[PDB]
Amino acid sequence: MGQCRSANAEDAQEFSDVERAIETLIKNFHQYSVEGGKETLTPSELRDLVTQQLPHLMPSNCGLEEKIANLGSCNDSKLEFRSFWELIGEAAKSVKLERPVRGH
Amino acid sequence: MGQCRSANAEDAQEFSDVERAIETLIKNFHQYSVEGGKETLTPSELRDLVTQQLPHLMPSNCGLEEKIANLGSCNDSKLEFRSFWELIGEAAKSVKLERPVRGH
Repeated sequence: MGQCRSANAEDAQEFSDVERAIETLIKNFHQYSVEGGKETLTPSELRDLVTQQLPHLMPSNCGLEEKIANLGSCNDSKLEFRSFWELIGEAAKSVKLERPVRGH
Repeated sequence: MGQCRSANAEDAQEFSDVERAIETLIKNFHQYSVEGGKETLTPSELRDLVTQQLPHLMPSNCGLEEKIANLGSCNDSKLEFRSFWELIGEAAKSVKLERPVRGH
């Protein structure tokens, strides 16, 4: 892409374990939002990032179009960076610290 | 029952670099929920992890108490793992990648 790249905040590592972890997820929207124009994602690059990033959560064994069907109800604002984060709020129901008798 | 600490994916190396990072951030809830019974949270362990582990994300010179004031509207449910994840949504309203088009 282009003739230049940025370097500020592009590794984010002066921070604590949790305080770099949240940036490590947010980075992964910014790296993939290239045809959603950095303002948003778009469904066809949502489909492409999921098959690379989520092998333990959501492999190509189902149609990733089910994830598009959950967030695609916006029409004026479209898939802003919170629409990436709300699928991590779905991931954290299936991936969190492996506890004896996991909850309730 | 007991004071054991043991778990799994405690080193995490097979996952994608975002997929390890959801675990590595959410670990910090199951670490600090010490009065919270591993499934809920309380304002003192909230104050304590925000001063030690969000030293860039919410400084003492703003008052830590503002991040208790965010969760302070909900009481009938008690606190939840959800109530911590609801706060990280506001961490991402402060923290993004340092390129143009962060939002509006």
